[PDB]
Amino acid sequence: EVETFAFQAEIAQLMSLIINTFYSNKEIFLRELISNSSDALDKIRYESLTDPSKLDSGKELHINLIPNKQDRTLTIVDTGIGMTKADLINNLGTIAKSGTKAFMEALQAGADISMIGQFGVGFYSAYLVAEKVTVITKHNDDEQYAWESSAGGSFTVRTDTGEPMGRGTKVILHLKEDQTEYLEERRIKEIVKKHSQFIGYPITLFVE
Amino acid sequence: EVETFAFQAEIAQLMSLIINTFYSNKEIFLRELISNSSDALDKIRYESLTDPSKLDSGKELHINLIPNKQDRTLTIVDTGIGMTKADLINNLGTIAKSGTKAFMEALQAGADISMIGQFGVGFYSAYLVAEKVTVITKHNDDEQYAWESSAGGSFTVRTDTGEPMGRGTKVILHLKEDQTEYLEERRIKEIVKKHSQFIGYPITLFVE
Ligand SMILES: CN(C)c1ncnc2nc[nH]c12
Ligand SMILES: CN(C)c1ncnc2nc[nH]c12
Repeated sequence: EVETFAFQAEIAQLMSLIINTFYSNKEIFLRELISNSSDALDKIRYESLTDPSKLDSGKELHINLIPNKQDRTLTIVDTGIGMTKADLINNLGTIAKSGTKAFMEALQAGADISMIGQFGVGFYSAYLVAEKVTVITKHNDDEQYAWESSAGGSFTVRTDTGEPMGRGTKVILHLKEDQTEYLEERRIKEIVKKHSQFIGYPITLFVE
Repeated sequence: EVETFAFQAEIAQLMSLIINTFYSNKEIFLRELISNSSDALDKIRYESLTDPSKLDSGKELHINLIPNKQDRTLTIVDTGIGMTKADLINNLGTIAKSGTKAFMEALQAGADISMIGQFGVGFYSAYLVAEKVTVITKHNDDEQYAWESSAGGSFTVRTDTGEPMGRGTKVILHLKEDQTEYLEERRIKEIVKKHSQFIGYPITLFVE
């Protein structure tokens, strides 16, 4: 069933910094997420070039944005490469120990938080707006897994079976109470237009 | 007693755009109001090199920011050139030397509300965050006056005797009920250091 792991101490730290530093520009989290999703989609397109079959698990390459106001969650969904259990656990297949260190080191010298994505660590900006993040992922070489954390220094990984999702990754944001603006359709289009306007993949925003 | 005026049509339209356009990046109002005070100050500093009895109503050339959570107001005070009765009506109530027209056409052709200062009408960015605005002002050549407007197409002007200020202008923003972040010390410092760090007069954030 559920394994719990500790974050490496540096990811714990950075996670803490994002949760606790006063920084009004919280919206940059979306860009960061949209920008992990594109990269993920680049990787599967890349691999399929030489191996057509990698798209048996789905030929469609795209990003959906799914707000749900009852659940108070904003789900960012791609049909990219996905993550094996190992990737999930490996920070997130991100180079996070070094990326974090450099990053905090750049934050000494006049970097502000929005540059997070420059360090391979954009993903953790989800915590600018989210109290808990669930990540569902399917990679072609592996089962479907749910990773999850409310920060606090730990994560869980369990296998996930309720709806097979084909191939790719769902990052579910359970929003903090004072951050429900990011479920508003005009708030979300405004963001995508302002930070993600030209991106190599179709972005669909679901309606309620 | 109290005189009531109509905004010149275009200004009425523009104030309507500021109030009604969906636009999340409201924090720039502070930048525009500060930069307005600084032009005021430049002016009195300039005028006073050829006539120094003009500083007779106050030598300090500074900007104050006074939040007040009871009244729900943020007030920007400068000890600048002030306005006469006439300057209030023309400068606040009519196109005057502003690029109102070019600003409104610009937003038609892709520009955005943050670029408002580029057109000399950035004072109306007050209406991003305020439901009502009162300007108390005092020029070396005139009485002290209160101008006021909750938009809806008109403004008032009366003499203001409760409270002589020497020389300059206070802009008091009665903040919308959901715009009270701009009363927070931490929020105010963030904004000034982001948009106003190079202003060339002391900017004092008063404490509550
Ligand atoms: C951040 N990260 C490690 C990711 N890896 C693979 N697919 C993803 N889709 C969103 N984020 C993804
Ligand atoms: C808006 N406007 C025309 C202004 N005129 C003179 N002094 C000012 N201080 C802040 N705004 C001012």
